Amino acid sequence: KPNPLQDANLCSRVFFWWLNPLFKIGHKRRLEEDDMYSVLPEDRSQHLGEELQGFWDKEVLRAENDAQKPSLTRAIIKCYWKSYLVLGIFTLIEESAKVIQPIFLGKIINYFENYDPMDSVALNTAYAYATVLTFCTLILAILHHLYFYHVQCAGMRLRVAMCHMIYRKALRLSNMAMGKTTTGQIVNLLSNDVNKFDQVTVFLHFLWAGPLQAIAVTALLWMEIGISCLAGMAVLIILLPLQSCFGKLFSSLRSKTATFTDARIRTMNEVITGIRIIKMYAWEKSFSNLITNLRKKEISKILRSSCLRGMNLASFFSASKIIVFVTFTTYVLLGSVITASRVFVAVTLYGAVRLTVTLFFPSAIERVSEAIVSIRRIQTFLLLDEISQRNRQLPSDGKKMVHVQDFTAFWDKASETPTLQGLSFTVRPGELLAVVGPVGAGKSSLLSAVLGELAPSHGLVSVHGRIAYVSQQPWVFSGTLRSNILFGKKYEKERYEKVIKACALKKDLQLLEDGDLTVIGDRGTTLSGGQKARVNLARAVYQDADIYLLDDPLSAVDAEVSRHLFELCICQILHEKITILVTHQLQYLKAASQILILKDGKMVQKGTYTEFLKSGIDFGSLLKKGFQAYKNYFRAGAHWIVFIFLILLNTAAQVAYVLQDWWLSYWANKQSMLNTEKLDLNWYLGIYSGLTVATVLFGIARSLLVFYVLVNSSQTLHNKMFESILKAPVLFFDRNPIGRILNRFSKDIGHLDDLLPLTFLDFIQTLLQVVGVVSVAVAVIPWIAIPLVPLGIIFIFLRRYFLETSRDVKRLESTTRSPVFSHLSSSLQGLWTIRAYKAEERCQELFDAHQDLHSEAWFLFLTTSRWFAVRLDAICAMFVIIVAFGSLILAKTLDAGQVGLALSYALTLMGMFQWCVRQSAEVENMMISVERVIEYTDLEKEAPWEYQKRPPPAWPHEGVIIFDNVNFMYSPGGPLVLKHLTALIKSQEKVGIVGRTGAGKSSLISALFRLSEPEGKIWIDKILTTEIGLHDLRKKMSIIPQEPVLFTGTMRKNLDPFNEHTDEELWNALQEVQLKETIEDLPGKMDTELAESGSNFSVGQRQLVCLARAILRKNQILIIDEATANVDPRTDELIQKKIREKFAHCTVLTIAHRLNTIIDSDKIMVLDSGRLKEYDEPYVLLQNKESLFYKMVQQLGKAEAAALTETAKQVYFKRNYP
Ligand SMILES: CC(=O)Oc1ccccc1C(=O)O
Repeated sequence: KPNPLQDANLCSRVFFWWLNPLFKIGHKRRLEEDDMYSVLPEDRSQHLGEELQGFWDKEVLRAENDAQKPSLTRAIIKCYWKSYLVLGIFTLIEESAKVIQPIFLGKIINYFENYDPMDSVALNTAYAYATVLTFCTLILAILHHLYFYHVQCAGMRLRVAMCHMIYRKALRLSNMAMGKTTTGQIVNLLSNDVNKFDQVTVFLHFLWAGPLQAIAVTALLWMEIGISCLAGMAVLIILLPLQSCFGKLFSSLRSKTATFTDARIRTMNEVITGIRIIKMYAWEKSFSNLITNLRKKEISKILRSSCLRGMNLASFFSASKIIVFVTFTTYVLLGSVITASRVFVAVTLYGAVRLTVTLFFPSAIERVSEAIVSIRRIQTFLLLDEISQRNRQLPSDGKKMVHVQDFTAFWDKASETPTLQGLSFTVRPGELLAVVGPVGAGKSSLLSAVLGELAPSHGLVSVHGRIAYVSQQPWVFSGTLRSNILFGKKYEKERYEKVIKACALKKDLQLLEDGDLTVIGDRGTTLSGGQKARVNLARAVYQDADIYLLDDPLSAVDAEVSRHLFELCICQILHEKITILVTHQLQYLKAASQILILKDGKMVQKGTYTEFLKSGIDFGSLLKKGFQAYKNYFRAGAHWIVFIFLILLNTAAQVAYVLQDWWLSYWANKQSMLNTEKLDLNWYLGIYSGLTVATVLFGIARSLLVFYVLVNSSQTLHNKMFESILKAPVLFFDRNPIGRILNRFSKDIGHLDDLLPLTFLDFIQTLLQVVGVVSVAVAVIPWIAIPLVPLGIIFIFLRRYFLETSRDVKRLESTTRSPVFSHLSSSLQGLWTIRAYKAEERCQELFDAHQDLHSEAWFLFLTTSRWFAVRLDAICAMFVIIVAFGSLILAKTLDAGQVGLALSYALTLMGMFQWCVRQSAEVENMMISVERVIEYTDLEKEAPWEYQKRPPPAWPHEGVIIFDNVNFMYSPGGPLVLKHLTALIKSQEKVGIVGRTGAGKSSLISALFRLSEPEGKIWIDKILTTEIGLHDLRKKMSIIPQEPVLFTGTMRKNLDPFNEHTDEELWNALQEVQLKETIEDLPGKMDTELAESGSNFSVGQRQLVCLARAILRKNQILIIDEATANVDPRTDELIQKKIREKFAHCTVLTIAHRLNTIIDSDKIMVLDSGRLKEYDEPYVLLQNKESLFYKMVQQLGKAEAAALTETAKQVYFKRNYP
């Protein structure tokens, strides 16, 4: 894919003309991967990583020569000082523009001060300064973007080289170094830790330019305004520790918030995961209270953090006002007059140095601090202990064989028990060696030593021949599946086919929809254990090496294909190869001509299968061991009258912001139109400070009120969201995954709470300063409006033209990054499989590809943004040229102050308009969080919780149930699960239920609880389910789910989350379940805060807690849905005892797979495809032995079946005829 940057001239490189052909492709349609350009030859992953590795190897060699800790920063700085110093050269010619440009504004406004129509030479020099002003604005606005691309490109090159190294080392890490760390500690080295090199370079030249820019700003400020500058510079300095104090206090508040926020999100994951449970038990009032209090405590901290961010972002807005008010509060109280040229040179210089000192210098320090942290962490990673490179193959004498002698080594040196103990064996060509030994003998470290992956501690190994390693764990990575099959080797179609069809993969390749060349899903998500096992086996067959170390490869396959390959392929093709094979399976011990047996690193015996059998020693014994969004968003927070007040406060903040500068302008005008006469200093500076304090107060009020209204929008949208998802029918959770909904509560509501209010107030603030600039120009030179409406339209269309591609680039920048981390993650898993093959050469190349492709995406991300920024800055430069020249062609009308105000604002337009547009896009893609949230507030609610027509307070009293033609179905328009269901349940009746789960067992329960309103008619004690409030039905019903769910918090919550009862009944219930000792032996007997879902509890204990809950409820109807499905037999029968003793007076519905559960049945509901076909007493149903009940009973065995039938008859006669 040719890269127009490769062969584009300087003009079409500074203007990114070379990138237009891409926009004309994105405007029409969506950009896919194949449409991205290719990365320059000097940006490939290899070239960069190899240069940096050469420098870093040189530096570690030099340091070890000096015997001092080797520095990685030195390797970097040596590798990237040539490029990143010429970058600094343009940094100088750019910040010197930023600093000199004001000194040209000064000489424009100075011609305006002494304007004389006749002196056309002064006019021409004013045009000269305007032209050089445009020159500065253009080397700042047009040429800044090639420079900024190149700075971000230095950062990209550093990141890519560092990723290449990190990957190479990760490949060469030794188990001693690897097992210490975790694959995550590495993948985060690439994900979040090397991504610190994309940004360090961005401002890494403000380390010496922020200081140097500030010194030159201060020096010019001296030469203009005497000491007066020091006051503004003092406030500007304070913004450094002041912004740092904001940062520290807001980080404290953010972490204190995060505690509450993650408590809320954990409670949310629990309520969503077990939402079915909560609805059934009718507790969502409790969890509603719990999360209402959690969110009130979190919103207190969010509102405090937002108030502080409001006072911060109002201090960035008012910053220049306080900085130029302390500056001319000092400059006028010292006998010096105010002049528009000096004022607006000073305001422009303060804008420059304020951006520099509070946003570019603090950013530079922060990011180089994180970059040094990252460099040191990668340093430690790259100094970790490596494997000893394959003991250099002595040019073989044709001897394909391996001998290990008395090898003893450790997982870790500290262990007194070595992995192996003086083990010696030699394998020569053609020998079929089956390795046998109990688990834990050191299989991993065993073959690691055989591979040479385990450094010697005792013994010695001679290795001559190629090796293919299959680990017990199969391994398959992210990439072309043919990359796995060839494992990076050259393609042989015929032998490829033989390898593929040898494992009978025709079946598996039919299991693949995309055939045998499928691009494997991310990190192998498309394969199971057996599938990856077969992939590994095929890879092994492919290489045809001289050695075959297999660690129980057949554990994932059945005997059929394993025997096929073993006798036809392994014992015929691979037996000629030196096979060292582990095997748990007896079926292939038959085929081991040579067997070698070990026990816990001890040499049991070596010999043939025949000898091992003849010795009398058993194998088993040795082995066995859009615009509705914005409207509905601003409405959810405040009453539209408060939005009118918000608009008025925004406008007044901005009007006072612009009017302090207009007051300096009027001040210059009324000092010029004078003289001896002094200005009314008290009056003029009083109004000046009035406007300044009005601007600061309105900035703070605007920020605080915008944050308050939008955080209140988040709080009200969250309340509606949660009150709608508690009342959202179970269907809305079946159609959606637990993770999708909870994402809307963590990520989306974090945007609405934390970032979207801030991003949106920053957008409004920068937009209103943009409009202040535009309107000052349009109000001093009204004719400017005529150029605007082209620019506006152009801008608008440009912004339409751009955002089409730069949303398909920002999507390619992100959809191609994940492979970079995925290849690392996968290679880390099968690093032993890799290094068994000399393959650090090729897998390095696949990672080089992945990194190159993501660097193509990042190259387009870097360059489309610079294209758009070049054109936005050309818009702003046209603005500056028409306010700079358009003013001088109008100098008869305008006086000094007017031009000062207008142009000083135009110069600020530069960059501030770009931030306006960035923030507009940020809002417009963060308002998808708002749209994706308001999607939930408006959501179909299930029946009301409380109707006005209520049953008697203690209803039901008899526990009678009436089913009449009740049909149920997961969702309207879907398949039915209950079919013409009709049945009576008398008071205190015991009715078992048999059927398939979801074929009518659970659906009938859901209909009973009205999870989804069913067809037909359900009465209880002459009262219908559907016409009564959902709680008034569910609360008075008690149920035990298939899986009993515990909720984090106190045992009292799990027992009585309303605290409507006393501790006496709680302990009665806990004694009934005989967990009384289990809890009283805990520090918090009634306040025992359990682990996550009681993760320190057994399934039986959680089931017993649910039993205690049901006992406490004392409802007249009990429901059990396969509660006896995942319980131990002993506590199972104990629970049966408790249920049959306590709930005797209540009607009981039992849904069980164990038939002991139903011997007490008064009736049994047999469901065939959801139809209640047999409805009688159990033994009566057994009398018709053609009954399905009889079939299922016999399916457990005729002995137990006959015993159960006799017991059923006995209980039948015992009840009916005592
Ligand atoms: C006013 C302005 O936009 O200054 C900036 C320039 C570049 C990036 C960010 C900012 C900012 O406002 O924080």
